Amino acid sequence: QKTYQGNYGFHLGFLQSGTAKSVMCTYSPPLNKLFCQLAKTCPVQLWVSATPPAGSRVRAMAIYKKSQHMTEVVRRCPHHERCSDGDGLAPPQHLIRVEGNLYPEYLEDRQTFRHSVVVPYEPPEAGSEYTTIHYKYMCNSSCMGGMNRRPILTIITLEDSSGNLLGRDSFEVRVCACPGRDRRTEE
Ligand SMILES: [Zn+2]
Repeated sequence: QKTYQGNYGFHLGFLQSGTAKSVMCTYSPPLNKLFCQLAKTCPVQLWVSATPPAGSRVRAMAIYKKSQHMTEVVRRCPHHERCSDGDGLAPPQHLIRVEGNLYPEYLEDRQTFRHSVVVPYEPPEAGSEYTTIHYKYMCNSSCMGGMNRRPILTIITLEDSSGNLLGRDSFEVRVCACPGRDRRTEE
C-alpha cells in the first residue's frame, strides 16, 4: 500500500531496537516490518511537517498483505475472541487495541465491516517532535481461525474531523513468540 504524506507531511517512525532473543517489540527498517509479542505494547511515532487542523483523528486498521487475502476482514481467532481479556473498551473481536489513551473509538465499517481503532490526533509534548500512540495486537500471526500465518499490514491514517483522508502510512506486522529471532531471519 502506497504512503500518502499529504499536505501535512504525515509519516510514521519507530524506536530503534535490536534483535536480541528477549526483545518484546522490534521494528525492521529494511523490511518496514514490526515484530512483536502477543498483546505487548508497541509505541508508534506520528510525524508531521505542519500541524493538522483541530479535531483531526488517527485511525489504525489491519489488512492482509497478500492480494488473494486482502478482501478478508482481519479479525481475532475464535479462541482469542472468547478468552475474556477485554479492557472494557475494545470489542473482543478486534485485533488492534490502543493503550494509554482515554478516548479510543473502536469502529466497524458499515459497508466493509472492517475493524479499526481511532484516537484523537494530539501534537507532540513539550520539546518533542513526534506524537506517540501505543498499539497492541491481540492475536498471533499463526492463530488458526484468525490470521493463520498470513502477513498483515497495519494502515495508519491521519483524518480530519469529517473523516477525510489527510495522510497515510503503513507497516507490515508479525505477531510472534520471539520477535528478535524472526526479525533477524527475515532480514
Ligand atoms: Zn488468536
